[PDB]
Amino acid sequence: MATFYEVIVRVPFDVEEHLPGISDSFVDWVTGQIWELPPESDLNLTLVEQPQLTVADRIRRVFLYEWNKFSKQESKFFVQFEKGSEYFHLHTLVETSGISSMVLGRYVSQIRAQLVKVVFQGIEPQINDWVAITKVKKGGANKVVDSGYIPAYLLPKVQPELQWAWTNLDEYKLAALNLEERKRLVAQFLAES
Ligand SMILES: [Cl-]
Ligand SMILES: [Zn+2]
Ligand SMILES: [Zn+2]
Repeated sequence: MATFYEVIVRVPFDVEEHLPGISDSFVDWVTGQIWELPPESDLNLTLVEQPQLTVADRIRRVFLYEWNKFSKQESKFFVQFEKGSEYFHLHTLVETSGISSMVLGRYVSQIRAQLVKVVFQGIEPQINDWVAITKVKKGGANKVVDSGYIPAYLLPKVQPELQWAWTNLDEYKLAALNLEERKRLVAQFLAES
């Protein structure tokens, strides 16, 4: 099956705790963006934190576009935005094609720098390891997972942990924002294992 790298991005949004020194334009931006559920979604919008989602989507797009620069293709991805116990964060799965594991660190470092400039007005987020490549173990190699990781680990999340998801993988397009479809794929995954 298709192989992917996973980068978890903790989403900064608090001007005191995460982004000291940022201008008013940040709060104005995240406060003014209205989100609507697509017709095919069955999510409860009241459980979705829009200001954080606004930052998350921008991070996702900037990350992917920068990744495409390195992969030199429209890389396949599955990105899931979640409200964790400590941080809102993105599980960013991007296919390995065109990106060697030894150079991934430098690439992701460059992507982080781009995020700081574009999304955060040059302000460094005060969150520990806010852009982290998932490793096999501490100090180990960059973890590589296949498509199965999606239905096995990401699709099972429900609201409010699950906040939103995006993908250009046809197999998961419907599942991204549909709990019933996620339920179907999770069931299918268990049956096959
Ligand atoms: Cl967390
Ligand atoms: Zn591809
Ligand atoms: Zn998570």
